[PDB]
Amino acid sequence: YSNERVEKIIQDLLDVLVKEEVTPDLALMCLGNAVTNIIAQVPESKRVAVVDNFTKALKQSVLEHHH
Amino acid sequence: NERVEKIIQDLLDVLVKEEVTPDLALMCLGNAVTNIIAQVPESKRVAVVDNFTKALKQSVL
Repeated sequence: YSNERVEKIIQDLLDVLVKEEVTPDLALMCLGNAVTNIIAQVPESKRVAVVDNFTKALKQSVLEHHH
Repeated sequence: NERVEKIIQDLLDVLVKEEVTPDLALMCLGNAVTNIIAQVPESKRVAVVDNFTKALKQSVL
């Protein structure tokens, strides 16, 4: 995927939240539900692995972005 | 609420609109989430990511 497409999609996702003036807690409740909705779109035999990779990468990125 | 439901749907509409792949979808959602967590106090980030991940792992099973 082109960095451009990926970047634009992320920004479109964040715009929805900014537009709604949500707090971080609410923003996360919504994104988490969104993610669960997507993972239910992949085969049941790949869901645990996919969620595990998603979370691992997520945590790693979160630890790395502490100033 | 389900002002949550409305928001959740607005988020998924973006992905549908871009005709995205599940993997591309997850890659974008993840980046979105990291961006949000960077908006909370550092002293709370690990706990937040852990609870967020635990939630997903429980809802997938």
